[PDB]
Amino acid sequence: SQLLALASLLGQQQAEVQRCREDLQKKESLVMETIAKIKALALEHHHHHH
Amino acid sequence: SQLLALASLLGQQQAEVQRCREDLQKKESLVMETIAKIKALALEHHHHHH
Amino acid sequence: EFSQLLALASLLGQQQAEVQRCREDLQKKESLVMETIAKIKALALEHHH
Amino acid sequence: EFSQLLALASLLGQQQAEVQRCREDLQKKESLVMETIAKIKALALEHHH
Repeated sequence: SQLLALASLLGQQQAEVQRCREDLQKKESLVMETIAKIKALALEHHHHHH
Repeated sequence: SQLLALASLLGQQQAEVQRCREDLQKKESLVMETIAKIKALALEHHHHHH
Repeated sequence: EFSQLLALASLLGQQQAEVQRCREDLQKKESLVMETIAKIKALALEHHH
Repeated sequence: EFSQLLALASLLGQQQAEVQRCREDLQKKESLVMETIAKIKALALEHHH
């Protein structure tokens, strides 16, 4: 039936969405670690002088 | 110093980003569960007849 | 009878619309972060070169 | 000397640009999912009403 083809395609397309989402969340975590590094560095330059 | 104010603002703004991201990921998981329910239902209607 | 599937498809549209709304909120909040980052970078460039 | 901070700020721009590129990819792949969902819903509406 056409339902079988669409359900198979939906499962494959949803699997591609999850693969893309997991790759995106990893790159988002990399951005967060970089931002936290900039914040800690700015706090170092502040408390070092003052 | 101005570095202290910007670092404090950055930490607060980054905290708001993480709160929004965690809320978004929960709503994304709800979409995934609904899609998986539609796929399983379409497979039921297929194998029930055929 | 596909009433349960149609009810889930109707709910999916509401859920997806909320996801896109939250994604717009995340973009605006991330832009504010990058605005503060640019202020920190401009301060760093002044006292370094 | 803010060389380490400036180097991290330069890396952040590359990382953020990749995040936005991946978000565009996710939107296109999600739209394909919703296209198949609409085909399933149209099939369901035909055999239900």
